Amino acid sequence: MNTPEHMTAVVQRYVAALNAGDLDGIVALFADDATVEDPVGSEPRSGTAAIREFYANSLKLPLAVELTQEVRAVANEAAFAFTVSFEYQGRKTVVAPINHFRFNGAGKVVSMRALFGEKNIHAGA
Amino acid sequence: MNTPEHMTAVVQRYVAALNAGDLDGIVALFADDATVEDPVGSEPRSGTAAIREFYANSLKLPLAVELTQEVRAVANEAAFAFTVSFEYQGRKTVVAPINHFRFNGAGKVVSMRALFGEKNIHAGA
Ligand SMILES: C[C@]12CCC(=O)C=C1CC[C@@H]1[C@@H]2CC[C@]2(C)C(=O)CC[C@@H]12
Ligand SMILES: C[C@]12CCC(=O)C=C1CC[C@@H]1[C@@H]2CC[C@]2(C)C(=O)CC[C@@H]12
Repeated sequence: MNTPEHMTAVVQRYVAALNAGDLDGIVALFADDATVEDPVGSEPRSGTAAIREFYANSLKLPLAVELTQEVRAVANEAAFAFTVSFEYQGRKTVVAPINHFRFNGAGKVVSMRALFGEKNIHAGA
Repeated sequence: MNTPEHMTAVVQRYVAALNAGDLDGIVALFADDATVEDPVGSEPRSGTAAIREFYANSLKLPLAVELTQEVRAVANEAAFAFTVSFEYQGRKTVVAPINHFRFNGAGKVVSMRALFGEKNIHAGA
């Protein structure tokens, strides 16, 4: 059932739902036993309630999220480059990760990983 | 020993060595028991001689390779977006993958994976 069209649309749904603070929209993309590792290197969060809590915490500030290149999607995986921008105490920050999703054959995301380091966090003083 | 500076420089060495057709330059970046999976979804090539044969075959046409965004590097992994351009029988093709490297603590690449689908291969008739 899964295709590169479908996985690319899921990435686009995900970006829009982070913009909308549509915490439900995001969680419905995931399989019930999916993991989230964000950032790469940190402890994976596992299962629906943990994935929702991760995103709810991610969304306490309004996020402006945009894809900055075409999605790459093949087999049952997709990767994408994008930015997440926010303002706090009058400092604007732009974070530029590359994320990877793996899908199951039902078209749900079974794992996300978000790869970004300190040189990918762009902010003035 | 490994750092995000080092992994970012390794990505830059890799891109330059594909441009130069410096097949040796590329192979020296890899650990002796490293794997290459390009594209994602295909059979991994394993060990020095298999990795060299993969790249030697990749390099029969001159490649023009360029990073198109900053490298993302954290922990012991890096991912990067870039293009590989070539001409054959007067058709120019631009392929736009996202690649991922994992490193060992010696700073060598233990696995590459290259993620690109048919919608990431840009070519006229
Ligand atoms: C979770 C997240 C959005 C969803 C995504 O898919 C990948 C990222 C990584 C960047 C995170 C961001 C959440 C907001 C974060 C935590 C910040 O305030 C600084 C880093 C940025
Ligand atoms: C192996 C490679 C360069 C090294 C890299 O790191 C990732 C890629 C994927 C795109 C490959 C390219 C090799 C040349 C290829 C096979 C073509 O002629 C069309 C697709 C393109």
